[PDB]
Parts: sequence; C-alpha cells; structure tokens
Amino acid sequence: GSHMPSNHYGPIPGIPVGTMWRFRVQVSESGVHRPHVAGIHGRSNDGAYSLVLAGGYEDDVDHGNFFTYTGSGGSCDQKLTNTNRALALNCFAPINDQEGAEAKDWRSGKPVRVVRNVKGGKNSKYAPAEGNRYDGIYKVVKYWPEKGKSGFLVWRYLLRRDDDEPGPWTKEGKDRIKKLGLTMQYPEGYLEA
Repeated sequence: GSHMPSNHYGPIPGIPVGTMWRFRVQVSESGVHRPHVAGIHGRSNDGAYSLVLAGGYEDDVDHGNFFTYTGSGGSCDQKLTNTNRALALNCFAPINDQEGAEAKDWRSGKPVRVVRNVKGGKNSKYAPAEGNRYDGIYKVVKYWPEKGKSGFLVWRYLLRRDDDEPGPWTKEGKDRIKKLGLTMQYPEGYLEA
C-alpha cells in the first residue's frame, strides 16, 4: 500500500537508531511508536510492534542492552490479555499465562522497536536527557507473573537487544549519529523553530 504501517514488525525504513524527537506526537507521526497513549503497540492475537520506556514501576531495571518491563491492567491481578498478551506472544515460546515462559532461542522471537523517553531517567542511565530516542530492536527473553508493589499479581518481561545497528550510547552508535547528522527534532514553531 501507500501507507507505511507501524503494525509491521521491525525497524521503520528511513528511521535509524539514534533518531530523536522532542515530543510523543512526533514519535507517533514517524510510525516508530504509533499509540498516542499506550506504552506498547500490539494486538492480543498477533504480537507487539513497539514500546516506550518512560519510568514507572520501581522494580523495573534498565541496563541499556537489556531491561525489565511491567505489564498493565488489574485493584486486581494482571491478566495475559491486550498488550500483556501481545508482548508475551513475541517471546519465542508457546504462550503460558500460568507461569509465563522463557525462550532458549530468544533471538528467533518477534522484534520490538524500543523508544526511550526522558521520564525513565531516575532508574536509567540510558534515557535521553531530553525528548525521545529510537534505540533499536529488542526481543522478549522471558516473562513471568509476580506479586506487585500493590500486592496484586503483575506480568513482568525481560527484553534483550538484537539489532545490527549499534546502541546509540556506544562509541559506534555515536559515530553513526554524527555521520547521519541526527539531532533533536523539534516541531515547526515550538522554540520557535
């Protein structure tokens, strides 16, 4: 078709790792992470295409090439429905909503485009100091339920990077950002700009 679909797995053609946008509306317009609100874009019967890392859930850790991530929903126990289900399906293992699942061959799972937002900075040295940054493709290694801070069950996910483009914080990634002349994209008139 004529439309560039975000519901396609993998990188968006023309959007290299290291691309930066001041606002979420711009990330959405690029197609890299379509949802205006949702932290994950995915379909419960298919898989997850993208996610934004923006802090929240204190138990989550972000080590750049790997990170943990907590589901949504549930006040009550979280279920493997909606985007929780979508993300679980990416994992290279049959779906299990009782104990979760782990992929031995996790690189064979479905790709997730990951954008890091400034708001994840308290618990992440990899969050951009401003706006939003596309950091590449990651894969779901394992997921599992556990008791949350609330006392109710939450779904947790461990993702690992699996991308031919180097991480944008790496010397090699910084070199690409310079070569490609990537800079913070501000909307027309904002600064004004």
